Amino acid sequence: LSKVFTIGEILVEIMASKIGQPFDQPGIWNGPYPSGAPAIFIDQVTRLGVPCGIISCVGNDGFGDINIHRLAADGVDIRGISVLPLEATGSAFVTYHNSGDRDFIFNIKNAACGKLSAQHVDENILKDCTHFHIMGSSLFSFHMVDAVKKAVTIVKANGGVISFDPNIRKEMLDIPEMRDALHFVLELTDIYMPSEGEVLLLSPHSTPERAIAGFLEEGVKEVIVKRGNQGASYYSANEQFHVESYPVEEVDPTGAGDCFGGAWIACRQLGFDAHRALQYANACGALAVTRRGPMEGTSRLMEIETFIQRH
Amino acid sequence: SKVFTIGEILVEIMASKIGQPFDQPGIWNGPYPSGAPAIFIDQVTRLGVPCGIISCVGNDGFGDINIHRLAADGVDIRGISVLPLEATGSAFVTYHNRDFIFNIKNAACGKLSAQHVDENILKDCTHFHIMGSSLFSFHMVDAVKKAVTIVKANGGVISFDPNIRKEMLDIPEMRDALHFVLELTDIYMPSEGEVLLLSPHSTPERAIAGFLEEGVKEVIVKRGNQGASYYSANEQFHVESYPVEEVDPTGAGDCFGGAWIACRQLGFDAHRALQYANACGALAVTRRGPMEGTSRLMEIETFIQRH
Repeated sequence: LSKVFTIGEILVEIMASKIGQPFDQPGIWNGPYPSGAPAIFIDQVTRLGVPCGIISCVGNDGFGDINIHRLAADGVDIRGISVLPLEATGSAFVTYHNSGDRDFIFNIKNAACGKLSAQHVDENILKDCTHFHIMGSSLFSFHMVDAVKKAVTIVKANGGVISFDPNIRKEMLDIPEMRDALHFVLELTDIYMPSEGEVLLLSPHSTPERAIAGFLEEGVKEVIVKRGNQGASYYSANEQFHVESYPVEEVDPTGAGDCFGGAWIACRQLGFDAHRALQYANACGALAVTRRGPMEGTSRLMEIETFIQRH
Repeated sequence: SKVFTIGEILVEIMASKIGQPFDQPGIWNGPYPSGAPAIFIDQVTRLGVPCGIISCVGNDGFGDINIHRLAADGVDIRGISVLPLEATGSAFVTYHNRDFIFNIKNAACGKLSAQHVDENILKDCTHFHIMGSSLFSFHMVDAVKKAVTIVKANGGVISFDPNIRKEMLDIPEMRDALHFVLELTDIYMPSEGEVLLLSPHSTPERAIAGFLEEGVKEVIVKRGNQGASYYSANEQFHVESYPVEEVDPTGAGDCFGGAWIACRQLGFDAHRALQYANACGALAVTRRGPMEGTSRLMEIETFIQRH
């Protein structure tokens, strides 16, 4: 009955079929593919066998259906996904440069996703929610923050746990309203999971150490740092440790952080200790980047176990 | 003597296979320049008539493919505003035997307003064409109203193609906007199925007659595979349809209109203009792609001769 819930953008991704393919010339594209950091995160949670749900908004179109179908089939409680007739399901077109850099044409802010208001958050859907996960990338409007704030109040009310992944767009930091929202969340966060490049973003300090130790002082219980292709680290007032990255043929990093986080949250729900959870989250993130597609790199528990072993 | 239009500019993404669904991973072709006003204006420039368009796109590749196509074809694109915070509109389509996923209303093209209509850009506009499909929001209506009145007050001619989605007729504000345009229309170009839409009359003969009496000077009726007709107080005549393998009619009606307007600008009498329009429309349907079916004068005349 205990459930892990997340909230945020759900969209489909349409990928360029060839590297170097431009946006301003006819070509071949592949998709749609289920996507959206919160959706990818929750999909990893369900594939690990942990009952979960997601609060989102999609339009009444096939793009919205493919996401709902995928999540539902994978075991996710999809009741929290409202369908908006007068809106188009968010999307994202992506191309690849020879350098490895990606280019996107996003439609999220002015699509169904950016419609999610505090009213789409039903207290009845979060009754059995003991753990709520927030994606920084979701906070791009006041309506979004309200929904998130409402949900967090409801979950902490029933004694739930709050985790927060600051995977935002740096630009958002130059907006006072959104700047506060992020800090507001950080203050109510028990589990903080920034990537190496985001540790200082929400910190008054200038060094990762001070930043991490600062977070713990503020009230954060755990800080998990994803160091891209350099491993990751676990930080708690009582302990501290790190694991190394696995050497893999990177193909698509789009959802490596979401998968890493899904594995961490789910593994911890399954009783794993911080050390086991960390190596698994790391292995999960590593396995994810090896497959093309935002949500096509998720893994089952023993696939992660085996990945680790064979290495 | 310049022709202008206004409205949605977007890119179309096409399913690679017939029967291909929107909810399964597949292969798609695109983007392809699209949007009724853009298709219409492209056909105009390709026939050698100076023209321009007023629209809004995003600061992205989808916005660029449209601007570049029109510019390279000779269209005056100074009227196309680029909106940094908006995504250029798009449309995914799949066939059967038809179905779409549209992002227009809440996209860049849906932000077009009176503010984006520069009276100065229309200073030398002698003919302004309105696509009914463009009237989907108060702001779009305000843009159209400002543009039409400027041109009308400057002695220009107004053409109007009611290529609307029947839905809009159930919305009073949009219903009233369509009448606004009709009220100031000189050349009305409804397809056979749109003839009675803006008329209080129940029969087409009576409707057409009503439009001429209300102020319209010319009514051109697009009858798809049944040819087309021309109606004015001075005369009435019809042409038969050209039998052709129809592949995609998404822009056939736009090309027809573009041909009629451009040809009249070139000095064609009503009969010759109707013949080229009819032929231009026939040629457009034979190809897949919104704007991939526009033709140049040589093609239209070569097609005609062969028949």
